[PDB]
Amino acid sequence: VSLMEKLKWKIKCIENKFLNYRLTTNETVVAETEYGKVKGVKRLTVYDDSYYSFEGIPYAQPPVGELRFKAPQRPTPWDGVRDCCNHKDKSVQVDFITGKVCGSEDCLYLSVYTNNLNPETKRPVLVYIHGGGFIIGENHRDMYGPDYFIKKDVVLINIQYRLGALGFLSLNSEDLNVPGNAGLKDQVMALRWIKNNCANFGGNPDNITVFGESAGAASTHYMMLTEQTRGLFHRGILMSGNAICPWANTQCQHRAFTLAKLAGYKGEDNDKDVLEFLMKAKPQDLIKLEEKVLTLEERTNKVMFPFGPTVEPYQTADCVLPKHPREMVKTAWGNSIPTMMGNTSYEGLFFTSILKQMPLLVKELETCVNFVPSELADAERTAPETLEMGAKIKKAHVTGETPTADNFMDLCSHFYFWFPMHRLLQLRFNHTSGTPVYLYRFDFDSEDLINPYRIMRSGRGVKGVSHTDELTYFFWNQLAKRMPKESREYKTIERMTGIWTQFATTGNPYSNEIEGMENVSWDPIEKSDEVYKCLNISDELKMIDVPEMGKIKQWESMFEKHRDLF
Repeated sequence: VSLMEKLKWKIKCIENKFLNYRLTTNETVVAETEYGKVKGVKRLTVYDDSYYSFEGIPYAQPPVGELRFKAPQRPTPWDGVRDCCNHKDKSVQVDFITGKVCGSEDCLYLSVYTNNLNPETKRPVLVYIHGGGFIIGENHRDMYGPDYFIKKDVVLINIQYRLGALGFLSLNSEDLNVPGNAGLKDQVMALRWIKNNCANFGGNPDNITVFGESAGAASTHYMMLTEQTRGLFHRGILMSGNAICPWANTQCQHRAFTLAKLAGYKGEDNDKDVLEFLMKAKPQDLIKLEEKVLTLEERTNKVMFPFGPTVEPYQTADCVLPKHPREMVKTAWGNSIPTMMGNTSYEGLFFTSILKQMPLLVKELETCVNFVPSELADAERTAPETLEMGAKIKKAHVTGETPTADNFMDLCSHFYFWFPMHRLLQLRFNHTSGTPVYLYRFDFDSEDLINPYRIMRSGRGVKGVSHTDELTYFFWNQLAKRMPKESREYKTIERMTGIWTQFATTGNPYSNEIEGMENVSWDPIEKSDEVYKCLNISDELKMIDVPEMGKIKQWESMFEKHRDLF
């Protein structure tokens, strides 16, 4: 990231500190939790609203020393008042602006926000799980400020969970008790805390919605799949992702050795010795070196991250993913709660930054074999079957003689987001009670209000609605500002937080108290539907046939002779 954006960020970081101070009040309050009393503080927003804030609430033991790489443990209770008027540190990770490692192993916290601690009726509970490829992210308010949501009468909760190898190392040797998915197991224990405590904050424990974007969408889906959380929550929103996206899980059991070797380990490839090295290594050294773990073969086959959600190789008490995600959908308790899913209108427009450093990637579309789903393609991607599937992809996205960057970003929309959504819907239909699933398409483009991901994807002065562009209308961030109430941006904040809270409350996302939904008839998808219908959210709210459908079906045709893999 450029020197200019670095300094620009530095200055906004400085602005955010002083703004955060100014927006604080002397009104502190104490709430009960099953672990002891917590002290929160009332804060202001730039729209002259206010909300009670409890930050740094521990839902697990600090996962340090011998707890590193391990499943989380319930925290120790205290008798006194825990100071929750300040935020705790984020999971150890690379900062995308600076490039330096930041964070701490002591990161297992959640935050609780609400405009009214003593409501007259128990409120819908919304739980946000942040994205960031399972390698970055946080519940700090400079990125995920509850300021828009607290206009509504809900309880909003933002969690943290372990990222990268500290979150997702996985070892085969059953004796060592590092099966994997610790970071997902963090998510589970936070859910259980939320179930058992949200009542103390005005929250209704029988009406909980979990939602997340990107890796947070995949996480939300995982929380809907695992037996570990059955009956814990009641609605789910999958924003730009799910657990059968190709980036959303990986078999990373061999990659521990590589990371150790990168970090200075001398010795042999056996799990025990590898673990002992990794256990004593400095957490920043491990995280700094994660970028380098993936082989050129893996990157070629579109493996995106070295460490992430995985099929655990043996079953333990806290096991989260005992089979591949596609297999888990077939038995998922979450299949039978109200679900909402959706994507932006140009998801793949995110990849512009990466394309600029690697122009050669556009030549991949000449045959498109690298984008054939791994499970269908051969090792070298040279088999005649593979060229044939690759051709079906090429016909779907390449528009002229020679492939363009827009062709590429369009393909990525489907490779990473639309096609997995299609596979999940169809798979889910075969194993469900018949609870509704609703589809939305976020199609609102503005440069007047933005979020920090636009810095990452080099999205300055780029038209179209990229992956993460919708976060701007859900959460306050340190790049935001007060928008006039009549502005198209402010209206969309109302609409988005409105629909989300409407869906959280009733399991039905439609309301005629939302401006612009007067002629909206928002139907759920049926298994009989050849064509998906979605609410398309632009300046106007319009129900349409999913525009990506035709390409969606072209991708499906790759499985013509392999329907059982679909």
